[PDB]
Amino acid sequence: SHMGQGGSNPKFENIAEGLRALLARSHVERTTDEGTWVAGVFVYGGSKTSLYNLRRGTALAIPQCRLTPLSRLPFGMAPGPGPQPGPLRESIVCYFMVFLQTHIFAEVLKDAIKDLVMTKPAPTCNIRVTVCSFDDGVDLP
Amino acid sequence: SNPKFENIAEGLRALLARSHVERTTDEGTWVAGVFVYGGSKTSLYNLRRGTALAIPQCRLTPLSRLPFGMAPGPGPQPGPLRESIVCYFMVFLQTHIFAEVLKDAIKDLVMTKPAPTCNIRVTVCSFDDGVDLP
Ligand SMILES: O=C(O)c1cncc(C#Cc2ccccc2)c1
Repeated sequence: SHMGQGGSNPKFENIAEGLRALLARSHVERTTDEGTWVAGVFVYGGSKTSLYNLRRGTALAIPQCRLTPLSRLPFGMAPGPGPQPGPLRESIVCYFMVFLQTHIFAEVLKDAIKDLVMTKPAPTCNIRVTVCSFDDGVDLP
Repeated sequence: SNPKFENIAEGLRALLARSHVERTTDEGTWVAGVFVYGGSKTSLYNLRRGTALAIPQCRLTPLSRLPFGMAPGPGPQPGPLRESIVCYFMVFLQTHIFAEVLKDAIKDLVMTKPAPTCNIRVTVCSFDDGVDLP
């Protein structure tokens, strides 16, 4: 497999390769004739840098998906202090979302991310992922 | 101090007052939500501020940007990271039944306003395993 100068590849390139290997095990539909964005994977935690690398690598591995930027999560129970109402207060935990056209491919991608990050050192192995569904889809522009 | 955000919150509260469904659970997990997008960046921001005031039981992301969808024609598709000018935010909720109520309330609220507010779109979403908000 390809190796960059000095015998190393960037982390996001190695994520893309690892995702490609895992996804190759599952020959599931990634697209529909309707082309609606009805499924997704919600990815969070770890660290901003680890999510940055995972986001870039997911994009490289999967042309059939669409990704949000990195952003931040609000708190759960008992938000931290701030001048704004509690629902708005931002934690330091980051997230991004992947939009997908099929529910099964969201499940396969969720499992692939979980399997991949378990092989990486902290904080990357602390990344969390859940499938999500959009009842009416998201009409991406 | 912020009459604009408080007016939006009052309009939302009036719509939400017609329902009495549970907004919280003993489990306290964030298993549903509403995904709100379009309009304009500023109108979405204003709606987000009003929602925070009307619904203490929810949690909100900041605004962010949507990627593109499919391009018509045979030409190139956008790369997965390409960002559009269309923004979104997410509302996290502890019950799906209240997510459905909030989605209906937002739809009813924004359709009373001029563009671009009335162009805001909303869908219920669900998280299979929940989101462990910190
Ligand atoms: O002006 C904005 O940017 C904006 C954004 N989102 C929602 C609203 C509203 C309302 C509203 C509707 C009925 C009664 C009271 C308030 C306004």
